Amino acid sequence: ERPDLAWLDEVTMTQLERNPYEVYERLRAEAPLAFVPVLGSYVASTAEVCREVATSPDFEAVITPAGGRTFGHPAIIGVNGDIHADLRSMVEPALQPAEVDRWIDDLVRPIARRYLERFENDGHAELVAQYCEPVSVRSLGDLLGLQEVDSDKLREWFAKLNRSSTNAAVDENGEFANPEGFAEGDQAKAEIRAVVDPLIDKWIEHPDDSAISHWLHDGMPPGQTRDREYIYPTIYVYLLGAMQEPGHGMASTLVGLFSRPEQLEEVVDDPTLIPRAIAEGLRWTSPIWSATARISTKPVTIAGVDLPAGTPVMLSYGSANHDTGKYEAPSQYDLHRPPLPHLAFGAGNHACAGIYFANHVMRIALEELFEAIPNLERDTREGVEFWGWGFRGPTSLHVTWEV
Ligand code: HEM
Ligand SMILES: COc1cccc(CO)c1O
Repeated sequence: ERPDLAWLDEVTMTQLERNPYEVYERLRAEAPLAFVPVLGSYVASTAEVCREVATSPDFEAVITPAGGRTFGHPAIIGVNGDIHADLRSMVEPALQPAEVDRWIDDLVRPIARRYLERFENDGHAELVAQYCEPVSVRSLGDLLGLQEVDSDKLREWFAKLNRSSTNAAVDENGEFANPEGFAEGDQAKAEIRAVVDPLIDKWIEHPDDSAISHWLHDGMPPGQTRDREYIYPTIYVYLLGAMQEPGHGMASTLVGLFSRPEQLEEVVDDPTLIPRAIAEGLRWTSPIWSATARISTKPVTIAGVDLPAGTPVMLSYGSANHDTGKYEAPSQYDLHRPPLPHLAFGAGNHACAGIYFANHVMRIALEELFEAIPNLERDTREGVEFWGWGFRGPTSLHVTWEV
C-alpha cells in the first residue's frame, strides 16, 4: 500500500532466511517502520525504532503469528500484566546474577571439557554440531532438570521449534503460505510432552533443585503447584531460544574472530577479552534476529507512520545492531569497536531474562575451547553459511589444527 516501497512485494521468505541484511539495509534508509508483505507485519529495522517500540508505554508484548501457532498461551514472550509478572517471577530465581555466580563454573566447565575431549586430538571438527550446540543444550538441560534427555534430542527439538516459529510467510490473502511447516513443531511438542510429563508428575510430589521443579512450586500455597498447562509454553520457549542461542552466539563470535585473524590471536593470548569478543559477536550476527514483537495498545505515531491501536510490530533487533547511525562498517566483525549499547538481548519489560547466565555459558565454553586448542584455525576449504531470519547463526563451522 505504501507506493515507494512496492519493491517489498517481491521480497521472499527464502531471501530473508538466506541473508536479510540487504533488504534491511534498504528498510533502515527508506522506512525504519515498514509493512513487509511476505511477513504480514510491520517491521522495525533501526535501533531507534526498535528501542522506542520495545520500551514504549503504548505497546505491549505480542507473540508473532507463527510463534503463537507454535507455542500457544501463555508463552512468556507473548503475555502481559499479571500473568507476565508471575511468569517472570517464576523464571528469574535461577537467573539472578548472585545465584548464577554460585554454580555456573561447576556447571559449564565440566560439560565443555566432556565435549572437547571427544575431538580435541582429531585435528578437525565441525564446531556447531560437536561443541557449541552440545555445550549450550547440556548446560541448560541440566539446569532445567532434563539430565536424561540426550543433547542430540535437545538439538533436534530446538531446530524443529525454530523452523515452526519462524514459518512466517503469508500469501496474497494474509494466510500462512506453508501451513505444513508447523507439523514438525507439533511433533516436537508431542515428543517433549512424552518426556517431560513424567518428570512433572515426579516433581509435583518430590520437588528437587531442578529449575522446572521450582517453576512448579515457587511462590505457591502449601501443597499446590502451577498447572502444567500454564507452564508448558514457557518450557517450549526455553527449549527453542534458551537452548539454541548461547550456541549460536559462541559460533558467530568464532566466525567473526576467524574473519579477523589478528583479533583471534589477541583473544587466545588474552582470554580476559572473551566477553568483549562475545558482545561484538552478538551485535555482528544477533542470534535472536527477528523473533519477537510488540502490539500497540492505542493509536501511535512511530517513524512518521500513524499506527492504529492493535497493530503488531516485529522487532528486527539483528538489523538494529547494524544501524549505521550507531556503528561504522557494522557488517565487519571488530573486537576493538567501542563497547556501545546493543539490542541483541532486546529492551524493556520483556528484555531477555537470561543475559547474565547466557554470557557466562558462552564465556566458559570459549575459554575452554581456546585452552584446549590454542592453534585453532578455520578450515578455509569449507564455506561458512549463515541461515535464519527469526533466529540466525552459522549452519556449520569447520575448523582444523596441527596435531
Ligand atoms: C546469547 C544468548 C541469548 C540471546 C542473544 C537472547 C536474546 C533474547 C531476546 C532478543 C529476547 C527478546 C527480548 C525482547 O523481546 O525485547 C529474549 C527473551 C528472553 N530470553 Fe534471552 N537470549 C539468550 C539466551 C537466553 C537464555 C540462556 C535464557 C534462559 C536461561 C533466556 C531467557 C529468556 C526469556 C525468559 C525471555 C523472555 C523475556 C520476556 O518476554 O519477559 N535467554 N532473549
Ligand atoms: C528464550 O527463548 C526465546 C526468546 C525469544 C523468543 C523465543 C521464541 O520466539 C524464544 O524461544
